[PDB]
Amino acid sequence: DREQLASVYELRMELEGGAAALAARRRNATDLAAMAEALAALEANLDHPEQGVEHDIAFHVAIAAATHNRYYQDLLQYLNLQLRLAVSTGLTAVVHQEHVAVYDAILAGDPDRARLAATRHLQQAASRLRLDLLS
Amino acid sequence: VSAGLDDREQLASVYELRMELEGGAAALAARRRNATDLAAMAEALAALEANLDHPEQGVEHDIAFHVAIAAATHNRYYQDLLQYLNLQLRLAVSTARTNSRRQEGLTAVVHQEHVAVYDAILAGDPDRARLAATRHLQQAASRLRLDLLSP
Ligand SMILES: [Zn+2]
Ligand SMILES: [Zn+2]
Repeated sequence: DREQLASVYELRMELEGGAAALAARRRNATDLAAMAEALAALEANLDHPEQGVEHDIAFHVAIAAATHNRYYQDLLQYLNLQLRLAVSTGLTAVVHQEHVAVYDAILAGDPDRARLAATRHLQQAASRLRLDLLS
Repeated sequence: VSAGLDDREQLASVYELRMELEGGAAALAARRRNATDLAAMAEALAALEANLDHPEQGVEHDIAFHVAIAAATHNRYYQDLLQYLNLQLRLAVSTARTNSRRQEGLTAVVHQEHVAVYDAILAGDPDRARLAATRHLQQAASRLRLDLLSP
């Protein structure tokens, strides 16, 4: 059950790393606005965790839309939808640091740094979930 | 052309997603492969090796090799998505294409790519396995584009 969930989390981690790499090379000015407006809303709502969830979804969705691959986006959306349904319940600040490193790498046009920023965000998040469920 | 630009763009997108999934599967397989996984990859590879002059018989073996790697991830979700994606239909057989591919020696080039993934997975080396699996998918998409532009 935690390992049925963990199996989806592993697959999402691989795909999200790839999405950031494609987004690093194919991002539009339109793609940059959606990631930036989601990031600014995420920065505004640091003291309201419940409002921030919509923005984190919007930020990852903007990276997925920046791939310009419909098949890739549909699979990422389906895995993301499955994970939200399965896990129904400095956190504001450390997650913003991880969220910002992906955005800078994508802004730079650097695919390798983007993949590692996106991968590190998923790994640190996974470590936070494992430990929360134990206590 | 056998396929027009929008069919070529959709196909390249499908290979692009397949490329990323194969790279993740090779890395997972490199770390977690057990004695039963090594036997299944070796057996499919031996069969592909034995059928270099018969491209027709090869398809079944190619699916078995990619499927054994997906099993070696030991992630049921990844394995099942890959089993489904590797049943994908391939480009139609043509007398002209079959004659040019033999002169090509396409099967030997492809065997070296299938072989580079097995060697990396056998060596318990994840970055090497991911690099070989991604290269296999990139070359296949590139070969497929040239075939769609040439009939
Ligand atoms: Zn996030
Ligand atoms: Zn193959």
